[PDB]
Amino acid sequence: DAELLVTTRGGRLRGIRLTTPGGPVSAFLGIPFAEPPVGPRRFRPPEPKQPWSGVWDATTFQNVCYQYVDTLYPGFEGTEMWNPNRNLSEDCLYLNVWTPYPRPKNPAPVMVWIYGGGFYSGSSSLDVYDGRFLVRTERVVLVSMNYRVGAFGFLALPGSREAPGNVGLLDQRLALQWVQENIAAFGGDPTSVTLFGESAGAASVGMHLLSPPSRGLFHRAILQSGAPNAPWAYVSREEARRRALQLAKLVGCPPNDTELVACLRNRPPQELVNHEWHVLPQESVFRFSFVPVVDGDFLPDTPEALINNGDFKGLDVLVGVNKDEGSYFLVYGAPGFSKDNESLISREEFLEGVRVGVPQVSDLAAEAIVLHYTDWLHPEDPAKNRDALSDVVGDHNVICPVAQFAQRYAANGARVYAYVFEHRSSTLPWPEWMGVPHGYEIEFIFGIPLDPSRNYTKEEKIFARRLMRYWANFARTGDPNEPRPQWPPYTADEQKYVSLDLRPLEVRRGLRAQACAFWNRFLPKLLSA
Amino acid sequence: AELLVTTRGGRLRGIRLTTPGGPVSAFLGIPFAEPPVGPRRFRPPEPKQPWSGVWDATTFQNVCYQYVDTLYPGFEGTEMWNPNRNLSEDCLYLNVWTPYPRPKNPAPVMVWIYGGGFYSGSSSLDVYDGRFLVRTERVVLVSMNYRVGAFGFLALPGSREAPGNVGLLDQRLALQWVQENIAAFGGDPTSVTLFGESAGAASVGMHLLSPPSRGLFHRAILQSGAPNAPWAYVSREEARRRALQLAKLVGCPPNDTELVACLRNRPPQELVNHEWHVLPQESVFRFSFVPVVDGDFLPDTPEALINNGDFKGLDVLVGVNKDEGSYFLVYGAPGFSKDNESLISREEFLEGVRVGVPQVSDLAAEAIVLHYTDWLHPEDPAKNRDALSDVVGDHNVICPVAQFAQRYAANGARVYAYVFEHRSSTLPWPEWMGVPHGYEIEFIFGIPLDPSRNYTKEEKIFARRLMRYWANFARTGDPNEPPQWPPYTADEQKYVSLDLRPLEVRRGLRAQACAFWNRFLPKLLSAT
Repeated sequence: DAELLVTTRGGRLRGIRLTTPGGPVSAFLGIPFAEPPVGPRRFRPPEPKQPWSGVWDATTFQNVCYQYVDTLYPGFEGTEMWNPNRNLSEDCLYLNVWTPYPRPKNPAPVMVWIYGGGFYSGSSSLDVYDGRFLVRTERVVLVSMNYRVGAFGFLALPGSREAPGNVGLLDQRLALQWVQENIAAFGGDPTSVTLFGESAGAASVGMHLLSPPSRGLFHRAILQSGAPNAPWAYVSREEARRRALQLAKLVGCPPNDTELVACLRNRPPQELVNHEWHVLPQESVFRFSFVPVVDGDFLPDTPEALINNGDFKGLDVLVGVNKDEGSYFLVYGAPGFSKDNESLISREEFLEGVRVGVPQVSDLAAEAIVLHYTDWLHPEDPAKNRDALSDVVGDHNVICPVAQFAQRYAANGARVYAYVFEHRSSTLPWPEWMGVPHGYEIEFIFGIPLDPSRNYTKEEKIFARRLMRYWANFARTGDPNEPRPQWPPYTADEQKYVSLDLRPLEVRRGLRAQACAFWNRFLPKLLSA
Repeated sequence: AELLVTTRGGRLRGIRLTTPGGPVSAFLGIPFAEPPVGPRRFRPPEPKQPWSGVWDATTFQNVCYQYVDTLYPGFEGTEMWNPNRNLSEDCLYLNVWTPYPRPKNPAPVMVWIYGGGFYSGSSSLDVYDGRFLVRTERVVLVSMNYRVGAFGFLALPGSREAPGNVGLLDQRLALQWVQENIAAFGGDPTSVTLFGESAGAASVGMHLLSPPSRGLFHRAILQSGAPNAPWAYVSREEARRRALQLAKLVGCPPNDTELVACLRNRPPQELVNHEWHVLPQESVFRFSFVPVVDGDFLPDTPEALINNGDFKGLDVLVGVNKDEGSYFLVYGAPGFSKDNESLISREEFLEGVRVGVPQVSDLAAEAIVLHYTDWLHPEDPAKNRDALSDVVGDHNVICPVAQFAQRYAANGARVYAYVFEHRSSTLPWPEWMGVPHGYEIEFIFGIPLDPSRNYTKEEKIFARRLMRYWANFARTGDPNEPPQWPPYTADEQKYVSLDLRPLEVRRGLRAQACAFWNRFLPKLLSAT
């Protein structure tokens, strides 16, 4: 029990010793940081956890936020590894701290992880977010939190104090405040807190960078396969009101804001979850019903606006994407697409999938996309058509928003390091044609290959330690390099970025510059006319 | 004799010309039409009535009244295209070159239609000298003057006083004269290969698309032009707008009968002096009086016609030069000039797009800028310079020829395609301009064989291959004889480069670029 009993503001905690081949770590799981956002507190901001008295057992993970369970491929590891692995509940606002045993002599750098899941899903408890290996290897203190999702975390009737929007992000913020007030007791350094996250976790990290009351709560950021300025990452006041009303309709509520929210509040959570997807405007991929909302408080303006107008001198940021960001999403409703075969689509299906992958744009905009993503010597090649829709969805949802994010952060004074991740896990359950899909760098960052119970290769263990080292070097100093092949900063002029895989770092220039010119310069002029 | 030949119009006398390969008999200045003068200005041409006696044909005749280029006075690069004989409306003469002695058997015939944007040109230019091609390949060559400018293409559609397209009818009539007479010069009326460059190529295409030109030739060769090019033709409404503007510029009052009457009484120089100023904007690669879509010579727009398959499926050989656009840019694009590297600024690139692609929406300019920027390096002057040269040359020459070649191949025609990449040793234009529009002609015409000129040993060898390619196409429809030049097909799109090195096969003529101009851009324009 040495170093397993720790006192925090809320009270005494009991942790548990976790083991790794490189030695032990002290974990404190299921630490409450808010009063449960239950009953009358549904859709409300979170309130700090009142002091429990005595000793709170922190040896197990806690309930996961009520959320949709993916059923596309029941039993498949490639999807189920993202599904909840604990009982579902609204009583879900708990966080986790892993620290080395013994705790370092000197206050150690803190990494704070924010999971993705399109703001509709996720949990800090997934096998793939296990913090033991980063902590043991790099002697970092690591935190993660559950945050509400779906309607529970992002349904908004903007203007109301009863459903103001963005409460899932406020969940994250309150966790960050808990860290400032408490990680020292775990050996963590509150003056060196690096947020990192993936997809929606990465968009969440973007928003903390831009939300004024979050900015004194961390120092450096990392955004993996996501940006706050992506077309799926946020929604206007009006569109969030329309979707809220539509869920209220779908769960049986009659057709002011007070009585509407009261009705939402008396329905059971399963019922909210049952209807979530049908509030969207068209069948589509890469869109999610309840996402942050531009409320004029947490986000004083659109992310595009706030990034353009922001000063970022002496902020260090690290961002990137995987080689094949679009592929995963295509099996969720693009015709001709499956995990179970090479998904060699026809041309008609390609033409169709453009309207799913990029929903709610003019037929003229579709015409423009089709033009850009067609090899005009070989427009009928099924393979080329499959890969091109992948690029369309990849570029539009992940790569181009990250490229703009990066150009703008450098321009407005940030040191930026940027990567593309190009190693396909030896153990990957998805077929060859999906390439290095979205989400599949995370297990290398978290050092899962070091798990003896799993079956990665010698080289994959070496590669994970490189990545953990880059990420932890960034966290310590804002620079992922040490004396002894350099990762150079991304500037707006040269646009350097690096490929990460088994081979050494290779420096390249320009994250799909031609294609992102299309999404970022031209297409907004077309729609706007 | 050898030089006294009888034709339907009467007897001619020609002149023996000498080459290093031996002699040729050339008959220059043969009238094929009544002078299109006075009440005949703007009118269809009428066949030349039999003259009596012997018409001396040893001498090139007058050139159609036309604008004289004054951009760079005395520069061989511009002056070689300028008129080299006295100007006149009495300019409807054609020229025949045949071997000395004549061929034992009926020879293939090649008929040349000069370019010049339909505003300029003449058969008498040094560079269209037929003597080397005739000698070297035992081919009979014809070229005609045809009316340019307002004289050949001003139209008040509907009227019989100025119906449109008379420059083209001049060409048709010449082709008819070839049917009726090249036998007398040793040529074979059943093997007439039509070829031309720029506007001349567009012209050739218009004849392939025009029912009334139907049994007048058997194969065709379009160099650096296509009838479906956006400079090549104009609508009735636009032609009418422009003929009215010309009338106003020459002082006529603002009933087609009276307007043309007034246009007829002004002198030709007065028409030429106001010619550029009828164009809707300041631009490059636009010409004022061009073919009009009349429902007669052109039943419809050339686009509609090829897209519909309305054409003679003749064998064709078509191609372009490596830097089609560069020449035109010095004619009004800011920052351009033959006297430096023309390292334009980016603001100069953006204005340049409006000049090079005139009269399109703001949004369409945006789409062009998008496609023709390297976005890694949008500030490099060299790249911006070369990129505007691609914009201009793709829109006006290359993509129209590609669409022309796709549509011809899809409807069963044998199509050969080339990109010509040899920059002449003697080229007066700066490097930067690369291998510009027009600078393949000297090679096709075998000019390097002229001992008084300064071409390389390799250049003469090159020239012989090209005349060989062209002339094998003339005889057979196929330029090869026992490395292949393969047919261009709509699936594979194979074409060859032509320079010093042997043929290298390649695929798709700027396919990505031309998809922008041929598929995307029209859908955008018609949503505004």
